[PDB]
Amino acid sequence: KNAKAQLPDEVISYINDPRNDITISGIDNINAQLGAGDLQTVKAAISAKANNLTTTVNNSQLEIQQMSNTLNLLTSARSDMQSLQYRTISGISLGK
Amino acid sequence: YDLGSMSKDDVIDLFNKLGVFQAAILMFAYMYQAQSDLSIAKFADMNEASKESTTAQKMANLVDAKIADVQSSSDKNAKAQLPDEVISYINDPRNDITISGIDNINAQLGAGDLQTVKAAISAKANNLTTTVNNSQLEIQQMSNTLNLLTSARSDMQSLQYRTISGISLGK
Amino acid sequence: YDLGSMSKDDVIDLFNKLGVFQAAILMFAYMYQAQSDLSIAKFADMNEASKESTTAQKMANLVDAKIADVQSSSDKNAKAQLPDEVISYINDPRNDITISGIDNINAQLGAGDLQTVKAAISAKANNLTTTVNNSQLEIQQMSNTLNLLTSARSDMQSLQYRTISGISLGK
Amino acid sequence: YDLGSMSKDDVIDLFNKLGVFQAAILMFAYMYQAQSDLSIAKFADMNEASKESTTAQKMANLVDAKIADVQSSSDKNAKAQLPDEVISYINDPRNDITISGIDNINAQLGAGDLQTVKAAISAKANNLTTTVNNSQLEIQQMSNTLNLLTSARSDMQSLQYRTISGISLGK
Amino acid sequence: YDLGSMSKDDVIDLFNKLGVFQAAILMFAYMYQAQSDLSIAKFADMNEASKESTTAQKMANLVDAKIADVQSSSDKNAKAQLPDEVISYINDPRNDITISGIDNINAQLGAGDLQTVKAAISAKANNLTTTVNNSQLEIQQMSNTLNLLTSARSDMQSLQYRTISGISLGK
Amino acid sequence: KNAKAQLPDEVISYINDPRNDITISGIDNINAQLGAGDLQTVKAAISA
Repeated sequence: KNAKAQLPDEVISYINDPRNDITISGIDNINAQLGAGDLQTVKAAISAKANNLTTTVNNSQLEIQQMSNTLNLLTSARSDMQSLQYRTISGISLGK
Repeated sequence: YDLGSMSKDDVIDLFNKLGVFQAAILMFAYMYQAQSDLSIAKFADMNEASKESTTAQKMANLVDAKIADVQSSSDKNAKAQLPDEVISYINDPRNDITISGIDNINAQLGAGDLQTVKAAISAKANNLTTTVNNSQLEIQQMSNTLNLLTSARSDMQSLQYRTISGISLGK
Repeated sequence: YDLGSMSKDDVIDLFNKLGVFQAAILMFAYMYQAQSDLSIAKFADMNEASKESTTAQKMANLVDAKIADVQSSSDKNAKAQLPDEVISYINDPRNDITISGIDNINAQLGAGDLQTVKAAISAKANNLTTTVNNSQLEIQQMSNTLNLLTSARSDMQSLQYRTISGISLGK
Repeated sequence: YDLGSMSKDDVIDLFNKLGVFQAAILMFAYMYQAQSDLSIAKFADMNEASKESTTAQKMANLVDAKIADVQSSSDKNAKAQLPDEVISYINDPRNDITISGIDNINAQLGAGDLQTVKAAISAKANNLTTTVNNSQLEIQQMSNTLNLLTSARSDMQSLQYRTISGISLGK
Repeated sequence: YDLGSMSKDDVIDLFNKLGVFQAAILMFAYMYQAQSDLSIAKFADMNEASKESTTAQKMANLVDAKIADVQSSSDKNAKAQLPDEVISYINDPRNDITISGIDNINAQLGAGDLQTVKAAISAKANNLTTTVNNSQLEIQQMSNTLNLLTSARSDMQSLQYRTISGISLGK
Repeated sequence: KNAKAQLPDEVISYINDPRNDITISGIDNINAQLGAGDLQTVKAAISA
């Protein structure tokens, strides 16, 4: 009914960090027994941490528009002084 | 994310980092989790009242095999012993019969001993109109709101899309 | 930049330095900040009404472990003590039961003592249809306008681009 | 380029070499890769719940060939053996039947043995309204944002063109 | 904002500042507040008629403990004193019994003294079919309109959104 | 839960100048505790 599989705590005990938390007792290599209550809730908590993507498009989409529009203006203003510089000097003929 | 351990002002420091819309979905998904945990815990108690019956009427069929052997014999009473390996589950949190010492007495009265152990043990198995009577009002109040807690979360997930999708970079 | 401390005529001295378009975005971003602070503070109160439930039904499971030990014994009442280390959280801003002195009495009545402490403490956990009833009108009025305050700010940020981009130096 | 191994300040040394626009596309293409890896891993679990059905109802057709041979005979029960080479896949992580030792007993009851092995094994195959119920909210939230992550990347790729195309060498 | 103190022409100076739509929601929210204050005040009077019963039948159980002690003794009448610390709440706005001076007389007649103090005090506790009879017509008229006052306010809050959302700045 | 990091006030107390302002109490080397409410709003003001 339960096969006593130990967790790969060499990686999956990275929970002891700035991380999430599970409301289950002492975890360290207990030969995790409940495939429906122990192993099925460590994944169902650790994967809901991985849904942090619609929150970063929501937060930073207004300011990216305001800071990418002006970069198109700061290139195209510099590329116009570099042209007016050419036609200013190129009309000056030495001697002639 | 659990919110059963956090303080109030800590949660506001979690919502401001999240933005306004992801605050709302985390508010409704935590509201949906607690009602869904409440209703499933309610369905567990009703299922015990059914599980207590499918073992109850199971034993009553086993006594009926012994009434098939008492009556079919030539004598007035055939001395059939009870299957006490299962049917002496009465010595438990259970019912009770007002008949003397039961344990493997080669049960003699097909009309007074075997006919009343079944007629008591099967009336224990009628515990079903009492659980529909008790839990039908509260199931209505806790299933109607689940239709509201899904359909409120599915509307913030749409307003989230049309809020951002009107923002065109450059253009 | 905060505008909750400034006077009115000082803000006009801040807008004229900024130009017309950057005035508008600072007007809408401050309008967006105050509505977003208002709604998240509203979601905090609804989340307390859910957080008050996930501790409420947690304790009711703990009393059900003791009803599993009262009834399963051989005697009529098994003298199970309450887990008062948690379940005497009733001495707080909480509910109340009309039963005498509770503290570790080896709770005897599985049908009258343990069956009514849970049946009171779990009806405290039904505080969820009352918060959807109260806060569903105002959430609509404060989420519709956030879709307008984003989409007004994202239009000034575009008109700002096409205003300046038609200006060619030299040429 | 992987960004799951790099440190933060190393990535800024990768962005400054790249320029501003190629920084943005590498930011969105890595954001698109992780959401697409998340959703396909979600669709894998739903497909296992369908793959568990197309083998389940496959075996139930095989028991129906044996009910075609039990009933069609002249005797009251025709002694058809089960195709245990496949249908004894029950000895696995599977379901269970409350009937005695099954292995090639020349299954006799077309109404009580063969009619309940199918009626149990086919009710295992109804696991489809439970997966649409569970995963329809989260599929909406993870498919709406993919339409945003494509259409944000396709706008930086256009602003990149019109930024450089206005630069004429010489002229 | 209160409108129970303002004059009529002052309120029109409050509506014109507000605009047309915010005028309408403040008109319906004040209409919703007064009906909700009316109905809750109506439910308070019905709850007093129930609260007057749960103390009434509580005392009748206390007299039944004394009838358990009068009859169980060997004498013809056991001289049980009333619990006058609670059951002499009759000296109040209450009922009345046509029996002489009551105060701690070691109540002798289990059939004529203790059997009529309960049979009077419990017929006071039957005041429940009279409150459903009186307040069932008016509860229908005041609950139907609350469904209309919510659903009128939730329609102005939507027309408000689609009025402004079609206005695109610049473009 | 909070590691008590002091601010580099040798530079970051340049706020006491013609500058911006934060609506948070007395700042000077308090071993800044809230990574989400103290350190997360001094940057979110100074970068805007």
